Amino acid sequence: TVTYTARVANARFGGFSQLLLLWRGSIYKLLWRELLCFLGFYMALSAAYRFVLTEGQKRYFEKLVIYCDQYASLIPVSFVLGFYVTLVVNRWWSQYLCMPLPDALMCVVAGTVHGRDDRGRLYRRTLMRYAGLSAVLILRSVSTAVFKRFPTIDHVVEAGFMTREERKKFENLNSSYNKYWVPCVWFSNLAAQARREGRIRDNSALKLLLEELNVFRGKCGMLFHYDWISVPLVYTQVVTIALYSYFLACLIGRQFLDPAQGYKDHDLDLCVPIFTLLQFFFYAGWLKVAEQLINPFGEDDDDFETNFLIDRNFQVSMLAVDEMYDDLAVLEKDLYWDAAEARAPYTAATVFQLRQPSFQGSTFDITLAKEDMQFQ
Amino acid sequence: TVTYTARVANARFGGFSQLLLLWRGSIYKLLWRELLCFLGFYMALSAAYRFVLTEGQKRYFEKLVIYCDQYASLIPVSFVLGFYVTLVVNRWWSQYLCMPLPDALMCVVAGTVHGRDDRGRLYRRTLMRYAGLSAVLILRSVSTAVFKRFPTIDHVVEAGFMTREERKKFENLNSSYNKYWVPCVWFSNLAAQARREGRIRDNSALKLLLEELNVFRGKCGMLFHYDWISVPLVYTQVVTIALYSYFLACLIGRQFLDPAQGYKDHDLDLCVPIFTLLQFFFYAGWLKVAEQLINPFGEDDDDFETNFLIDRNFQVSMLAVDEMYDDLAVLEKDLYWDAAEARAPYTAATVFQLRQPSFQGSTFDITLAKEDMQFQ
Amino acid sequence: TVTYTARVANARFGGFSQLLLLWRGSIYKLLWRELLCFLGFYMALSAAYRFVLTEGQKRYFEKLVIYCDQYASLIPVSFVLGFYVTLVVNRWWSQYLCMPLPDALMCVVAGTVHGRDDRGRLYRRTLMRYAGLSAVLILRSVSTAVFKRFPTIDHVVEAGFMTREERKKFENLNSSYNKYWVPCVWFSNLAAQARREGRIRDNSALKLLLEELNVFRGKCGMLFHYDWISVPLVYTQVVTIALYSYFLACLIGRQFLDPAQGYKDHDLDLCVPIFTLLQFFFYAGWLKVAEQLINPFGEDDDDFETNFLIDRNFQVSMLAVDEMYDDLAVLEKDLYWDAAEARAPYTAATVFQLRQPSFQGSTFDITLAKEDMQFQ
Amino acid sequence: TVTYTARVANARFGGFSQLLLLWRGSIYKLLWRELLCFLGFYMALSAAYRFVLTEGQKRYFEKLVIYCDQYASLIPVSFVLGFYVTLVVNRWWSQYLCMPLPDALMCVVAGTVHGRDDRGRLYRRTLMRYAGLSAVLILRSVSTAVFKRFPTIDHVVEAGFMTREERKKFENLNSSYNKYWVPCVWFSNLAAQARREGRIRDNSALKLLLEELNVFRGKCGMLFHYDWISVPLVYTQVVTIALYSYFLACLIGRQFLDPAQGYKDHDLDLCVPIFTLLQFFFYAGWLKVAEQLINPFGEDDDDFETNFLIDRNFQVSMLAVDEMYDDLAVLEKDLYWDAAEARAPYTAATVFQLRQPSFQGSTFDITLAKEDMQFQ
Amino acid sequence: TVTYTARVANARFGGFSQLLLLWRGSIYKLLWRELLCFLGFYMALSAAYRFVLTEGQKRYFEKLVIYCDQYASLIPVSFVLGFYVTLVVNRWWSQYLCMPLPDALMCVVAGTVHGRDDRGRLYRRTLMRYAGLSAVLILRSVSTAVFKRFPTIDHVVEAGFMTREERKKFENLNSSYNKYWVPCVWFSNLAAQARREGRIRDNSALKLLLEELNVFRGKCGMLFHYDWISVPLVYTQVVTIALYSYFLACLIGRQFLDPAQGYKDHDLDLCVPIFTLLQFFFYAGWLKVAEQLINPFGEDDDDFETNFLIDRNFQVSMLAVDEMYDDLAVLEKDLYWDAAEARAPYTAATVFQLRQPSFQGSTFDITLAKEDMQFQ
Ligand SMILES: [Ca+2]
Ligand SMILES: [Ca+2]
Ligand SMILES: [Ca+2]
Ligand SMILES: [Ca+2]
Ligand SMILES: [Ca+2]
Ligand SMILES: [Cl-]
Repeated sequence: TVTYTARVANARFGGFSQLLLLWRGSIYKLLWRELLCFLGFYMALSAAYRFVLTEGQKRYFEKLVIYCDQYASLIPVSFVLGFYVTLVVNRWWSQYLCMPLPDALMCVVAGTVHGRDDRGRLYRRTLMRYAGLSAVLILRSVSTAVFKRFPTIDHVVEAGFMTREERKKFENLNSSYNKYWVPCVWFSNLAAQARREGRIRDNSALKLLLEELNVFRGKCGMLFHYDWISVPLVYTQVVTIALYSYFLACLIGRQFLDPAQGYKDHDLDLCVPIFTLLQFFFYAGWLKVAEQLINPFGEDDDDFETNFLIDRNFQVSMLAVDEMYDDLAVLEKDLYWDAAEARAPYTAATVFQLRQPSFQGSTFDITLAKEDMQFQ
Repeated sequence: TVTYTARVANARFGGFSQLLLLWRGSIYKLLWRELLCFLGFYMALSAAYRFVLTEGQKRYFEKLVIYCDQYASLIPVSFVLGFYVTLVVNRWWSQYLCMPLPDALMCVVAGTVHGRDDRGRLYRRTLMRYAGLSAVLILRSVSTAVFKRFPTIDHVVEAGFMTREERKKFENLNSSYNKYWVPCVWFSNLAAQARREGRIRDNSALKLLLEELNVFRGKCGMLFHYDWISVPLVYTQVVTIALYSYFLACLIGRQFLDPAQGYKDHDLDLCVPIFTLLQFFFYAGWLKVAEQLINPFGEDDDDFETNFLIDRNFQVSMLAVDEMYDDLAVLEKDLYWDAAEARAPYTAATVFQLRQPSFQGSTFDITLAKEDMQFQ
Repeated sequence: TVTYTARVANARFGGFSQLLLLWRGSIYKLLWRELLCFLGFYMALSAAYRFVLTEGQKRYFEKLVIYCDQYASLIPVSFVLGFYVTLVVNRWWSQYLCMPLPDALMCVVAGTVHGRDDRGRLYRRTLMRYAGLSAVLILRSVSTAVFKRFPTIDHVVEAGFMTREERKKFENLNSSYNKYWVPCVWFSNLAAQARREGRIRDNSALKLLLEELNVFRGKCGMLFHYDWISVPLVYTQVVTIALYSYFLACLIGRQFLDPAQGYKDHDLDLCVPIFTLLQFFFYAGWLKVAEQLINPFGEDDDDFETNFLIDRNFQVSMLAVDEMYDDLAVLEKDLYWDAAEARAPYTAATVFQLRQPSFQGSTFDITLAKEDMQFQ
Repeated sequence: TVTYTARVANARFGGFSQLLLLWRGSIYKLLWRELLCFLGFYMALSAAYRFVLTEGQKRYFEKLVIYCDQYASLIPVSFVLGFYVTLVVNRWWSQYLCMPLPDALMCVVAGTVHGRDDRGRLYRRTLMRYAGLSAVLILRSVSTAVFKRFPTIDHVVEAGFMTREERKKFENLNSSYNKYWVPCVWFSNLAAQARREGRIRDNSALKLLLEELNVFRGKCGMLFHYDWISVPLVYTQVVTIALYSYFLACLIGRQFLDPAQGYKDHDLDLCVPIFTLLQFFFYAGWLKVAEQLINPFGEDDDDFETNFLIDRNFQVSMLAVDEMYDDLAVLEKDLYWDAAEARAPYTAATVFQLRQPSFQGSTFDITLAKEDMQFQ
Repeated sequence: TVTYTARVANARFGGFSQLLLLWRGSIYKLLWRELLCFLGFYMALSAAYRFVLTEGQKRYFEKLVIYCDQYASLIPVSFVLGFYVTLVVNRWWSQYLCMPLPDALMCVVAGTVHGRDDRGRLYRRTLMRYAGLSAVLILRSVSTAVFKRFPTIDHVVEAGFMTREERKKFENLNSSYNKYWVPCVWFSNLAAQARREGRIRDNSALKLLLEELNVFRGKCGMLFHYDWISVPLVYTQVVTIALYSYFLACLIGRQFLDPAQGYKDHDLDLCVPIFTLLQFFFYAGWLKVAEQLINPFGEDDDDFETNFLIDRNFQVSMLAVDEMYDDLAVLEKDLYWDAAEARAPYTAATVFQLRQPSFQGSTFDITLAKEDMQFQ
């Protein structure tokens, strides 16, 4: 992920122009090789036309250039790219939202699975660890980075997400399908056991735990589905073919022809097709948006930071359910206890935000007449 | 389903160009017959114009070609295709999401329907089997592959999704409408019975079971609705007519005319309409995206793998509610028990992912001045 | 509804071409009158130009044709049609999803409202009948077909959805607004009564019943809202005017002019504006998609089959809550009881679906090196 | 709201053509002044060119007309209008769906807040009245019509939505922000009190009441947010500027030039720019769709009927929770009690809907071969 | 936020034209510098061409202008801008909806956490303060304005959102990740404690509290995700490059050439490229919509008013859970107690809204024939 939110907090004169000076996750980094290849083919054709071809071959080449320039229709490709890239971007965001996070579970577990003794700690930590383990199993199934970090289940065990006895149970299960769901079933069994023992004090709490468990498990499964059900291959091929057909038509039709021949619209030979190169950058980069996001769990600069998320989720969940369990500060009167109203101070840099009227609703400046306000 | 996610993990120089070398689920496999027919008509017209028609007929043919080329407007067809194909693709994904999965139910059942004895096993297995049976009944109603696998209810019985006594009850129900919902009602009755017997220990657990049951049943019904309510036929006909009208205009108007006649824009005769063929591939393949996805439960390469899903769902659900019931590893101290913090190791191939700053929020580099930070 | 899902299970060579041979719900059935009128006006103008007008009038007519052809801009109309028709299609699907179905309620009622005696049957049947009655009242308010079936409340009573005493209570309620909601309030009161009597055994079950009741009632109300809040009239008028303006410009500008006059682009007189007629079919049919779906509760071929749904919902709900109540087959060992794994057989026509690898995740072919897999 | 749903139940030959004869909520009513102004400017320029300007001034005017006609590019404006108007229409529907309705609350209250005595009536009526009062407070904050009906809180009190003692409490609260939420907090306190007194019989019922209360309150708050967070002003200004730039280019470039000058494409002087006027109607009306809907709580013909909804919601809620409380008809055998199946009659006008096959699923006509159906 | 809802309540003749006279949040304020730069470059080139270049240089310049004008294709940029800006606007609204509000929590807390004594007040106030504190921590992480108001945690403590003892606990937690979630875990622990002490009277109430807590926490986390996962940088760069390429092509190709040279379409030299400047305003302002909204938590005029929301949320939550706790007006007969029906009065300005028929449904004017209404 290349976060540039801070850079675009305000719409400034430099604005998005500043972003053109970024390299990581940039269009340049993703497209310079393709741009070099396109320019190489264009210049090879231009050099042949300028130095190799005979006069008759040169006339035929000019004829072909004129014919080919007619098929560089950018409107169709613009359409198909817009629709396809929009689909891919929306799917990219949906996939990010399907990342399984433990926060809801950790809040519930800290609030419902009780006991300061070692057994209560074991319950809370084990529940959260099962959640993290399910997330790890699915992510290593769908994320190249996570797989490289956990290339075998042994690595998961050595990382401490799975115990040796748990690994015995995990392998002993006879299934040919991805077992990422197994720790969720373990979670359910352990929660039921905790309720039976009274560590969970009420049936509503167990219901809440199971509900949040199923939310988390469902997000895991959604990651599996997105990984399995690619964007339809035919659609990706169609868009790629459309773009490459336009680029072929441009590679031929944008050749600079000898101005002496006097062809209509071929009178200036810049020797470098500047605007065609800009158009190539535009359209190829538009498709590169899809190329990068179509699988957000790769190692692209803008692919999701899955390993960082694994680390953060584990650390925070453990903190919340173990160190923070039943560890409140003493209830004390807050600063605004005796104040009927309340408003925190403003700094010098922000007090200007005050004196802006507190919006009450769009209707409170109509200022009707007295005769209008009398009830029938 | 043709999964190529692994191939596009990273945006690479080859990128989507590599995908053009795939056959299964490809544009080529879906369109080569139509391309051959289009080329055959084009070449038949060209051969007539070149070898059969008289001089006067040839002049009239050239006139008609010039007239027809004016109506090859690709912008309208591009519009209609974009909107229609986008509708179809979104509906395709929605249908996939409506596939009924047992995972939520199996977690709840493993956590709430109790007893290691044979009766507890019977309860858990029967509940999950009713879920699977409902899924089978709807899928055989909507999926050609599943129907071919279960062409009659007798096949469902022999597969063990339905018992002989259950089949007697199923047929004895007098209804002219699809009975896919029947096992859901059986599920509800059985859950209520289990609660009455105390196999389900609390009313909240029964409520949770019924809630997840209705989620699953609703997904089944959504499959029925999608199967019944086709994309409006008039819309599909409109898009097909638009595309074929463009292709007619191209079949005539893209004919190569004798360059000797000196017609404007007809000076080069390539004898093969390369860019028109590419445009046909583009647009016809764009519509073929819809043709493949408009019913995702067929046998296309990119249609959903319904039978694999039936097998996986049954096997996993049975595992989770029977073999994994109350079969936890002993609660033991985890690797990070004594660690206030925690972070699993990184492999050599991934340690580079570390040393990337842990994002805290976009605001934490503003670096205000001392006088700005004082409260009013 | 014209269901053609079976026809498009696979993308075939004939593909959507076969659909062009369908009449029910077709573009032809919806547009042949408009096509005849358009052709009649075009041919009347052509006949006047060919046989009535004088030479000077003929020259002025040619001038006007040339001027008018300039304003046949299809891109604006294509835009407006795309956006408007897409809005209408999405709203069409949303309306279908707002159809009130009893399945969730019937599952809950069968599972929660108890007693094999006549009073338990009365409770279950009456609850489901109240649901069906609310659906009938709203549908007769919004569906022309349903209204024709139930033109007065007396018809509802004779159909048995409402009892005579219920009808007395219904009419005695003093309200000038649609009373479709009344049976939902009756449902709530009856459920509360059943809980008081212990026919509903727990408060969680009553809560679940009321939750599903409100889901159903909300769908009824959504039907009322969609019926009341039309697509904004100004938008429909705008799209209609845009389309008719294009068709006016075409009716004039596509007239075939005397080739002898030698006007640019007017050299061939086909006497039938084939491609203009195809364009009219395209664009007018695109709008006809909206014309049919803008109210899906009419009697169009592709309008929803509301009466069939009323019949099916009533019959199935009654079956589920009366005949199927507490009528399970004896719990028996399933076919896969002794099998650690499980997989139902495949038929000859489908065994080929096997031997396709069971997808495990996109990451499981990376095949890293030994030195890469060592933890830091 | 201008409801024309009945008019478009079926796609008819007249179809949307009939809608062009409507005035209320019409494009004509919203645009005739702008059309008159556009025509006035056009005709003033034409009259100057025809009767005031000298020959040299006339030549310069023709030059300027030719130059200006080049910038009447309708594709950009069509794009921006499509995207912007679509945003506004979707937001319009979302706002309508955020209208707070009491139906869910009234069902729950009738089912859960008990007692036929005056105190039970007081509880039920007061709860529903608090809901209605919150709706009134927010609507008078966001709806010009509602504000005109309730220009001061005194009007709310005299309308009986708020009592005098309640008004004392309401004003005594020290807050500078809109207090529409206050009756929701009152609702919560009153529900808790009713539970303490046992008028609400169980904790699940209180939970359900509070859940629906928060749904209702959230809809109120969503109305506040939509009122506060306008469509970004810059976007509205951009679209307006684009449209007016096109109309400027047309006002100049569509002037009819003297045909004697022999300018290309200026040979016919109709003296009335018919198709330009139609284009103005099209595009300006397209923007007028947004102008009307951008605030749906005004007094436009197609703005929401907020006061009618207030009246209906109050009357229906009071009916449901007071007159209909525990007022069921005696449970009696329904018409289909003894019938294993059930189907209500059809009228003469609708019996034709029967004999249409009952859809069972798209797979049930495949008709496989005997050898294909044998299990492996 | 620049609220102009009141201004566009009705579609008026002035309509959106009035909005063009606004400065705050306007296109002018966001774009005048860029417009000045564009005009400066254009005029510098024009002055060079008019006063510096030699005759031969002038001919070459005219050649280059003619060549460059060919690449000012506005359709591609219009496409990319439409799709990209639409994505950004939708994301903008989603982010606003992810703002964490306490209203649901405050209703629940006022209804479920009991006791008029100081301890009950402490419980209620502390719970709501934890919610507000979590919101403050995330907002200061994502909002430049809020960060400037709370540049250090010490400022949060002095504002009274966090207590000194709470701050000790907060810093003592060993985590390298944003701790905005910590007060949510505190909230959960405190709610569990209150239930143990009986301040919360039932387990359903605690479940409801935890559910709403997780809703609020999830909104906080969504703010973090939106802040972290920027709109993909490559996409923003692509759109910026497309726009700047068009503006380059215009800066060259829209130069006014000497009319004496007699170039086609270069005959009038206005010396100011009015319509090109309008097009620049259009397209650059369209992108400025994205530039402003891409981070809505900055200090743009149309960025969200985060500090106002913090103040309002804290003040209202405290009011609701402390001053309004168990402080109802005595239950009294409402104005419509004895009225079977009910309707509040209308004012003179609004009585016209009456006499509009109360909509009952679109079907109630069909007026069938007697023979049509008889049941079969
Ligand atoms: Ca990637
Ligand atoms: Ca298919
Ligand atoms: Ca219809
Ligand atoms: Ca309005
Ligand atoms: Ca901003
Ligand atoms: Cl619950």
